[PDB]
Amino acid sequence: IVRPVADFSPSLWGDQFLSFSIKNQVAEKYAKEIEALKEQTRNMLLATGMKLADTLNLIDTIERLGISYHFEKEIDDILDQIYNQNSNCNDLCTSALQFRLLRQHGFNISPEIFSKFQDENGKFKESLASDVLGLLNLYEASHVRTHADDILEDALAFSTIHLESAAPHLKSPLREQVTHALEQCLHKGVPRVETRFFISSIYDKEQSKNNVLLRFAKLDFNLLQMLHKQELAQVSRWWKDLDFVTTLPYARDRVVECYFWALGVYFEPQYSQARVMLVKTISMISIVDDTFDAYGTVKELEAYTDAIQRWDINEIDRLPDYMKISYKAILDLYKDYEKELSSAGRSHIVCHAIERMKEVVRNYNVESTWFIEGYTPPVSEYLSNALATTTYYYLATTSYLGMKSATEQDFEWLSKNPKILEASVIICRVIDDTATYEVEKSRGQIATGIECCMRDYGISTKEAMAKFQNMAETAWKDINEGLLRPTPVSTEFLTPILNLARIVEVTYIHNLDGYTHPEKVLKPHIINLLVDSIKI
Repeated sequence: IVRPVADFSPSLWGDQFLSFSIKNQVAEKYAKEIEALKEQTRNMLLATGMKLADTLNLIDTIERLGISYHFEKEIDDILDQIYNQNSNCNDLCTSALQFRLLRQHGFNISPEIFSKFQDENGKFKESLASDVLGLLNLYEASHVRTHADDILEDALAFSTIHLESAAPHLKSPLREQVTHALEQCLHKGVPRVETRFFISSIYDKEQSKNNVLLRFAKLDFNLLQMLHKQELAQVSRWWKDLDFVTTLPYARDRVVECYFWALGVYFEPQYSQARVMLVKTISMISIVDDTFDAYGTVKELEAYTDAIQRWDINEIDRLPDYMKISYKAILDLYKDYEKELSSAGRSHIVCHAIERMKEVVRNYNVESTWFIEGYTPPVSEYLSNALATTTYYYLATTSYLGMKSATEQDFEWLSKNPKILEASVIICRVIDDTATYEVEKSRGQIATGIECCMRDYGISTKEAMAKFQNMAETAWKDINEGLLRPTPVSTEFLTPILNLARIVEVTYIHNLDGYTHPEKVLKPHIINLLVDSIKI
């Protein structure tokens, strides 16, 4: 058997993450001061007799600074009051901020709040074009709409064209904020990534900044970063000890990039165990992917798929030596999960992740069959197979394992493929398909998404990519609707699914595959979140 030649770039990080020794004197000093600053900030939130505009701005600033996870109760109480008082008598800036903050927190505020800013045709009044702070907040709001919000159909186009026009003459750091916003909206960004930018590039440079909030945000970011580096060091040692870098050299070595994905799903300290479990799964399923895509023969892949369905160490002998390596590591990993969840009495929930893993591998094997046979399915059949091979049903299920408050009922809801999950999966599928079309096309893949779409509808590549872009827009509207109260499960279990969709948008920005090619997209983010501290 002549296997194909290896083409993936090596890990660009070497061993720089493998050892991190926390300085306990500094961590304890930071924690002590943060406790003091946390209370000052709580009192700012609970202050009586604030005007609406000032209250919304305080909440928005605390959220962008990345410290709102300390004040979930206080912020919820305030927005719930604002929602029920239903105030509709403010300028564009305050109205658009009100709309976005309420919708992001699940309060279904009516979009009729914008009618006073439009003419008889439902088009925004052009006289608003000189109000830059109003336009910026309208721009950010336009990204949180559902299918019931067609009154906002024009908001993105209107605000974009006039912010573009105004930007070159704005003072700093407003100019940098507007420019950044036009490249990456707040609602679809990765929270730690957006926070790092706002703290260092914008708030640190505002003349009017609150010194208490800024010091709090810097110390908190840097203290959480120490924990993230300990976790990554622990995961790096785990990866090193497995040594797939030398025994399975055909596969991508990307454990740092996998950790960035897990950090995007949740960053808070209470999800430390969940992050470490999630990153080990992403790493391991990535090995399996490479095995199907660029090494194993048709016959070997059939054996691998059947052995996964049986999930039994007795099956290893049916497999080639190199496949024995990964099969045993997979079975071991889930045994580790069961043991790790044992003192909390939650060992039994591991089977949910295992069943989603079997589904991914079955569909990998179908994808391989289609390739060898030269089959181009209709779009409906393509999607019935290819949605699972995003791995996103599996990752969402895995993200719940280390969450102590997740119950059997939560897994039951997820297992039925609810709408919000189906939407996040669709976004991953169609964005990856648009980004990777030309590459896979040169490698002879006749069953690529854009290809199936062109043959099915009988349209051009350009038209097919546009149809896929519409599918993604429909899916974002479905995610936004899925966050609205009453929710079918706690909001705690919805945010990971939203954050999986945000990771798609950030990774394939400017239409390029960032995970296989971390140099352009992901490398700057990894440096800013895991190498460089914020200077105080």
